[PDB]
Amino acid sequence: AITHHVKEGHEKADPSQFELLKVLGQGSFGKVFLVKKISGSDARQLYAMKVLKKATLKVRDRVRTKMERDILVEVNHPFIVKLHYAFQTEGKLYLILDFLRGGDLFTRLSKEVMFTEEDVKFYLAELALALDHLHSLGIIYRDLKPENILLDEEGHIKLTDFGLSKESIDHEKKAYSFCGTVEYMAPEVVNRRGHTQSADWWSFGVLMFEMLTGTLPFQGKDRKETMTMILKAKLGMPQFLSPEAQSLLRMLFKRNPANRLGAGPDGVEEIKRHSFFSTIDWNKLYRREIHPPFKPTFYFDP
Ligand SMILES: COc1cc(Nc2nc3cccc(-c4cccc5nc[nH]c45)c3o2)cc(OC)c1OC
Repeated sequence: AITHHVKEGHEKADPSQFELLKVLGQGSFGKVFLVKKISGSDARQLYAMKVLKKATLKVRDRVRTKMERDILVEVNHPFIVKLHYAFQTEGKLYLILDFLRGGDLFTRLSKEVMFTEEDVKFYLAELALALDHLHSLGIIYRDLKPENILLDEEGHIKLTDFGLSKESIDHEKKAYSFCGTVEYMAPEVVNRRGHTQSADWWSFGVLMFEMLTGTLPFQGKDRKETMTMILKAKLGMPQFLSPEAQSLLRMLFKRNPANRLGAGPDGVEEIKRHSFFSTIDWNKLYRREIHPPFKPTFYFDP
């Protein structure tokens, strides 16, 4: 067949259509800004804009920004951020995402020092559904940390950054990269022996421990000592933790990923049926019908 030498025409989304309001923080590969849509049907809408600068030379951050875009286009879940636009200019990549009005879980944790078990059970329950959804698509999230868990106006969670995630992990395939925050890494990530979706359940345990106690379970004087402490996995259990919390933590902190809670044939059901989550109605939770624990004039002359 002979090629028809013609070009398709489209009205392209451009960064000039988003008014820059303020910097929200730093994602895995660039800054995140609060922006307001100028034109079109969604004029006046607030969004979070993630920008990757000098994308042409930054090959590794560019390949992963594309994977992040691909992941966000594929996913449709209540607890995973929605992507509204993705576009590029010379040397820059842009992702336009939901603006989460409640800020991140790290800010809340830092202010409270530690959460009550009721609050932890809520956050972890929504997170378990989000992680399982990703796992069902062959994705390893890998970057669990409270900075990556955002809260909406109602107090429900959203996972928002997929730059360090891994796609196409199914059957006998393993990932071998060493990316993410060290303290949350599974031992198989630290020793470079290969990791699968079961690495996320170790990270889920670290996050659970940190939210319940205000401290990290495996941590040394520097990142290299933290790495060896993860490999020894000698856990000091704080005595204010309930028997249900202690059971879940011991079941997640299995160094052998094959023996870890959630790695068995029933997958996420092993976690959902744990006594720690016995009061959770998972159907109501998915429907966003469970009330979150936190939801983000003087003149008088009657
Ligand atoms: C990170 O801090 C905030 C984020 C947000 N909202 C927000 N919606 C987002 C959607 C996607 C990504 C981010 C984001 C923003 C900054 C750092 C991030 N790390 C992971 N995700 C990050 C969003 O941040 C709102 C905040 O206050 C109202 C806020 O406190 C300054």
